[PDB]
Amino acid sequence: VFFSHWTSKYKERNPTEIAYSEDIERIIDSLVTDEITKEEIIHFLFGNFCFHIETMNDQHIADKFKGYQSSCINLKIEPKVDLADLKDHLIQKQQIWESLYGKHLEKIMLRIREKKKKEKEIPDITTAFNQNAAEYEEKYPNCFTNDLSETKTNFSMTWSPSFEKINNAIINKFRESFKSSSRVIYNSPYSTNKARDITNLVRLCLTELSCLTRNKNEFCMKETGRENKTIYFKGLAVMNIHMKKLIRHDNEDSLSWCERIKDSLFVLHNGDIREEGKITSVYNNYAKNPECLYIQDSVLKTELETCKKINKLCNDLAIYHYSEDMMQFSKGLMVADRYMTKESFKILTTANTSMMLLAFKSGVPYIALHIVDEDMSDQFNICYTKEIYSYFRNGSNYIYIMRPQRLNQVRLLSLFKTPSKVPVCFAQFSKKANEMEKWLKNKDIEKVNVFSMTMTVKQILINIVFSSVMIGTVTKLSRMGIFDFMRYAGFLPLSDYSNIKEYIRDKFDPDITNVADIYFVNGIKKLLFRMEDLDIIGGITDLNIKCPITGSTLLTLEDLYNNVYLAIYMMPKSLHNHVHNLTSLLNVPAEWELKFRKELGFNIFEDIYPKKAMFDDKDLFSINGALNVKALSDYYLGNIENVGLMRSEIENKEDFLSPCYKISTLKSSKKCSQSNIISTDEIIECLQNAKIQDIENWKGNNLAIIKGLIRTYNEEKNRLVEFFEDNCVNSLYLVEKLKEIINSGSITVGKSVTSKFIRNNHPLTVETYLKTKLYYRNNVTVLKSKKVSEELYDLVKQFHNMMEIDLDSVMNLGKGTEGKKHTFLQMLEFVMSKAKNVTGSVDFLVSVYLMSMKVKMMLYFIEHTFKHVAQSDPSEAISISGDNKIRALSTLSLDTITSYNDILNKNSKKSRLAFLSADQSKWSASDLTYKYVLAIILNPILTTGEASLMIECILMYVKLKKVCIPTDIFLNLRKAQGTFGQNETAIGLLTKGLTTNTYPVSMNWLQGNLNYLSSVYHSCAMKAYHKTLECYKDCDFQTRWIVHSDDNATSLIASGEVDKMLTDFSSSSLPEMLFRSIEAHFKSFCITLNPKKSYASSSEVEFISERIVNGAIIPLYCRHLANCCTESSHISYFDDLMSLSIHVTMLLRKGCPNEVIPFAYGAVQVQALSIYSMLPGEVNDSIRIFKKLGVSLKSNEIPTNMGGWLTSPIEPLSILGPSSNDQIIYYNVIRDFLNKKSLEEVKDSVSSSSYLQMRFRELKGKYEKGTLEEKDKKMIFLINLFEKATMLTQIIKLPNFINENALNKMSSYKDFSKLYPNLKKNIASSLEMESVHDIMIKNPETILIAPLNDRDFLLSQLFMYTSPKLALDRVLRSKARTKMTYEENMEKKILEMLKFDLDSYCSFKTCVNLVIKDVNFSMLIPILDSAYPCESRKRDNYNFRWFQTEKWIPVVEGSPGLVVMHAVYGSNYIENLGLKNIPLTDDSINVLTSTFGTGLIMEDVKSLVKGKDSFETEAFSNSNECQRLVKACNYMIAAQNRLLAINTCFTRKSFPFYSKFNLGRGFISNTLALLSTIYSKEES
Ligand SMILES: NC(=O)c1ncn([C@@H]2O[C@H](CO)[C@@H](O)[C@H]2O)n1
Ligand SMILES: NC(=O)c1ncn([C@@H]2O[C@H](CO)[C@@H](O)[C@H]2O)n1
Repeated sequence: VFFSHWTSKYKERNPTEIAYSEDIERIIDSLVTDEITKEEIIHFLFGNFCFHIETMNDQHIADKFKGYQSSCINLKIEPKVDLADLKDHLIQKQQIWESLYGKHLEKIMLRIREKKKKEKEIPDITTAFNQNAAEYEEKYPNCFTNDLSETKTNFSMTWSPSFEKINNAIINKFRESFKSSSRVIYNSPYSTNKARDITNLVRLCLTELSCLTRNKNEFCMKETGRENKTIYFKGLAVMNIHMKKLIRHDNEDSLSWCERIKDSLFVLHNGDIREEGKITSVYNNYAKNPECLYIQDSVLKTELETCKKINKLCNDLAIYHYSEDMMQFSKGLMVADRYMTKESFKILTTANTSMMLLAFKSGVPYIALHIVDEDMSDQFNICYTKEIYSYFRNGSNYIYIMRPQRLNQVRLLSLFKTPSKVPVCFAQFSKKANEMEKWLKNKDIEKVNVFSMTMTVKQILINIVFSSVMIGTVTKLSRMGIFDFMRYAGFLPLSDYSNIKEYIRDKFDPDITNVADIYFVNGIKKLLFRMEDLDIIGGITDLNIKCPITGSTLLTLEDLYNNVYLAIYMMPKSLHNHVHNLTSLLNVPAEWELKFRKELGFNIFEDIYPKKAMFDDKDLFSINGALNVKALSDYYLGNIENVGLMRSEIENKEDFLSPCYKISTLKSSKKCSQSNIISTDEIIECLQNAKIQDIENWKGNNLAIIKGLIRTYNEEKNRLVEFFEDNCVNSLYLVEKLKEIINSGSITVGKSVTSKFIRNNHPLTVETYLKTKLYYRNNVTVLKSKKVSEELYDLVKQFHNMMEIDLDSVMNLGKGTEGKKHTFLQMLEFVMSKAKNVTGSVDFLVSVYLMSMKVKMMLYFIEHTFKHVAQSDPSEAISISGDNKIRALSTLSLDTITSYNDILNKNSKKSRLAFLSADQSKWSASDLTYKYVLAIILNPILTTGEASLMIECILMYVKLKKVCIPTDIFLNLRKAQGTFGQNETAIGLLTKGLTTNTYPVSMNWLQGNLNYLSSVYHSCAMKAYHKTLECYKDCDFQTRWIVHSDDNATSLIASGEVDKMLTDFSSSSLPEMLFRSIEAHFKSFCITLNPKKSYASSSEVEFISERIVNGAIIPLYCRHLANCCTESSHISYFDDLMSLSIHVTMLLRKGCPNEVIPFAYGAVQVQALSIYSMLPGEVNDSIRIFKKLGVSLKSNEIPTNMGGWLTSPIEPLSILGPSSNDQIIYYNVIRDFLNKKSLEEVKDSVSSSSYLQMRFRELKGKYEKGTLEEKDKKMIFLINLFEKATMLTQIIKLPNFINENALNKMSSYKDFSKLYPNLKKNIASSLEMESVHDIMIKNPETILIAPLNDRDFLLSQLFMYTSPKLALDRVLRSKARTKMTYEENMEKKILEMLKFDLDSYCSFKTCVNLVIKDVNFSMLIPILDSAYPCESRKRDNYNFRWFQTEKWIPVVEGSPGLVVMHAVYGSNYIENLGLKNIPLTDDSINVLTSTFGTGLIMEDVKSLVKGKDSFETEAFSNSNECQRLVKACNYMIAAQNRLLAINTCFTRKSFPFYSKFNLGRGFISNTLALLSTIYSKEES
């Protein structure tokens, strides 16, 4: 049945003694035990398919039986002759193999009892902390100094004073203040050459060196006095352009000092007088009157007043101005990172009235200068007691100079993210603080101020301000370590943790190097003290305290997790260096591979070797062997049901037996990282044909090769000598030629310039430098990065024997559908036959992970043949239908487990329940890979030959894998070992003294390569754990498991003799024994549990995120909240706004509070405007340009691609998405122009014909009479916008770097430059161009259709070429000429769109149709129009109970089928706006090639000269609007031919080829019920 097709030609091959390697023999020979012998394991493993015999075709059965008989012939075991002997032997095997699980149960019990009596029993957490300090003092002697005057800087490297006086005037004020007599007073850190030197340096730089100026602020010194030069050089010597000092965790003077620091911070912050700015404008637009963001404003008022009060407190406490100053000064420092030298400096001054900094040439060293009045000076001294060198008195003011500080680039970027980080932290902390919220509810907006707060509310505001300041501008690594510790140390309120005290004793790093992190340390210590002191309302009985913000009297448990994980997730990632980060990413496989090699006893030099017969139930790297086979056999028998139907479904859906370019994974523009090296023959021929008479005439690659060999000879002569010896016979001739070239003297040599040699030179120089430097009788390769769409083209050319491209060779074969094609598996076996030949094993090379095309195809085969095996398991959740399925399957697991326990607890003896939420420690490095070949062999889906191919792929992948080091990292490591170390770590042990580029890694299969097979093996291990647990005699067990890669969510319900079973398992609780038994079983199955980020509980489940307790979920919206303010795509403004509006929509879907949404809007808009299109008050705005030109559009009607602001209403944003604002403004303008009231009215008017023509004619008459109106001008502007333009596009697209200078790197362009000569590389051009279009117009399928077969792919790639760290770059690109400017480009563009123009009926009516015809819009808008505000079981509660009722629950009773009021939503992809742009582009390129053909055959094309029929029909199509006429024709024509490529050409030329060949037209969409996955906890 189902026509089982042989999808290979390896039918004669067998898994044993036919493949290249013999490792299967020793794999079988390593599985012999004392009771299972050689013939039994051979019989079971090579004939276990007999259980899958009632759903197999006869050809499949005969092929597998022949494979069994053959494999037993090579494996010297006499096989059985008929199937009956096979079945009898298999029932004997199933009995004796069944007698193993009691032995495994006794083994895991003995392992638990062995692991019990070894670890520790520590009394409490205070003793654990004291012990951890004791071992840290034992490792490093005499730390934890008691003198606080030698710690590090406290207030980061930025110190902002509020200012009272109202850009060169500030610098002149400082210059006139600095001219008084010297009365300086030096300061002690916690109660002096450096202060004197920095005072003299600042005094000189202010008085005498300021007025050779550049860019109005940057100036240097050359013609100065010798005394001034001495002062400047002493200042630069102070600049400098284990010795750690720590403090103990239980200090008290540090607490008192930190309290004084907090009060002085608050009284310093409450002094500002400014009231206008850039950040203030956008945040006040979004939060001062946020009622424009709602539709039903009157039903909630206290939330809006609370948001207004929070914004008023932000305005009062100078939060916006502090964030603005931080952003502008970080931008100025990033600009100051420039080619300016060490003798120049810059004066940074923002709109702050009297704050200055001096920036000099690891980071940027700088000094800050401040003016402080006599009112608040001692509080300034208390604040900055660590960071004040000098101060003096002038008039009624004090002048303060701070210490030099250094900033890195990513640190300046994190300072640049301050206006997005800080105000949302303040808003959510003030929202979550209970007594602050009740005080804000008590007071009215006219009366809130600091002076009328009580002591407690004042203190909690001080703590909130301090926490927000120290969280939003985090720079140093101590806070990173503290927040990582608090991330990993929140597991104490639960039953069993195994990291409550051992984690603190072992892995906690007490790296407290300064003050005011002790506040966070004592906060988390007090929380853990309360937790150890001993739906669910939390804090009403425990009376818990928040860690950062203290925040007493917590209402629910939902706030603690949200605030703590907000502090966790709002931290920057790469505060470590880029080179060090790549070293860390490349170095961990070296450690975890050499550990494996040294433990198993392999040495460095020898081969990988498959089996040392030590893979029998050991601890480090082993499996049980004879148990995994039985577990996989039972898993396959219980999972796979219909082999033939499943195989046919694989071949149909996953597209086996299809051409390779039809695979979407192997077609899209990714990178394959092939190896390409400049040829040694090319190098020696360049050296041979280099002419000494042409020393000045050398240009290009010859000059690059000459400079490379000159540098190689200058650095290392002997290696070049032996390279010439082994690569040329005339080595003396080459040496004397090189000597004559270096004695000519017309070339330039260089010294060791580190990374600059690769930075400012041609790549060929450094490639020939590396190749001539590292010749060690091998071929060192550096991987390039080619596209996969250009390797597939070369592979097809190689497969079809077209090594060199000919124009007639492609055209000979491939006429229509019946031409020559190929399939993916014949391609794959041709690839394997090519790769099995000796080629130096360059095919298997991984560079940081970029795997080759060959390996990509092989893991595509493995992963997509195991994907459908993974799809049939209901307890397995990697094959999900989106992110909804994970949460849905998790909550079905939890509620069915709770239901089964509630059933079981009635009338039973005893019953216990325990959950486990585990993450595995190292899923890739510590794992074994030879356990996977076993899972390949008993696969019943495959036949003989495909399983052998799979085994060949896995064995070659394991045995031949290597990892190559990048060039700059390799050179830096080499020079570091050469000049400092003369030795290296394990990365320099795998590589022979760093004399090799590649180091081998085999048993660590790389992350993400094998995702489905590993999860399948994890689920098999879980089922084997259940089968082991079932063998206990006195108790009844039930286990349920959820499996994702590197994850596990288990639960177990036990009944029976509970006290006896816990005494046997040697633990006091069911979570404790569950943790120990899962650890023992996973250790038996070569899976290493992580003992710190894993816990066993009785009520809480955490799969990947959003932990759920007792059937009720904690929402966890802080991930989206930190994502919106931290992470952005950084490609353009429109795309970043759309991509973060997706995150705003998701945050609205996850149930956030009301007060955070306007601040989130402000955060995304501040980020987008601050990077790309400058926030208002300066150049490159859009509202300023629209106001200057007098454009008819308003401030809130500008589209986002034109620079407009996101002003979508919240419910359409949540339901539709980021395109809803463009759709809404378009629909509003249509309704305003057509003088209609409703969507139904305008649809009924448009649907009747002879209407829009009449409107266009009367609008033309109005334009002729000059009686245009405001709505008419808006209509003309948007009509032109759609004509010259998700619905819309970027319009102004700034071109990237011109890669036409690198198009010679691409093989399709190289083939296009050969069969067509250099006339068309960049009268012969006319006739060649004419030949190109008549061979293009004879084949419309090539340029209209994605490739049906061959002669539709490679010549399409030829013919498509016819006719025409990163944050600093695009913060400077806008302020540059790329030529003209962006602002004048927008000026010229809008001046072009402002005119009426003619022949715009096509764009007008297509805009009208595309806006009106959308089904989701046409159903959503009347529901939003006619929704009653409250009551009738809709609005009852107020605690975030309108972000859940009026959003989406009426939306789902709307689009329909449901009844919920409160649920967390995971939405479908119902809205699609791309059902017309694809045929628009297809018919656009159709008219493009038609117009170019007719313009080539003659000029002035208005009507043709009656050529052929296709030319006549394309003339008729281009006479009118071609797209509009073909849409109007297909409105009633309904041909829909069968696409045989012969009858379509028979029927009619133009219209069938360019209407139906897109497989459809604009048809009606489909609407779903939004897929409410799971409830929230209901409130009423
Ligand atoms: N004139 C130069 O070549 C120059 N100027 C500055 N540096 C760098 O300054 C550091 C030494 O002070 C090294 O990193 C150099 O590369 N080099
Ligand atoms: N980026 C991450 O979130 C990450 N990185 C590593 N790990 C896990 O944490 C362990 C080390 O603590 C590793 O073995 C991984 O399982 N998690």
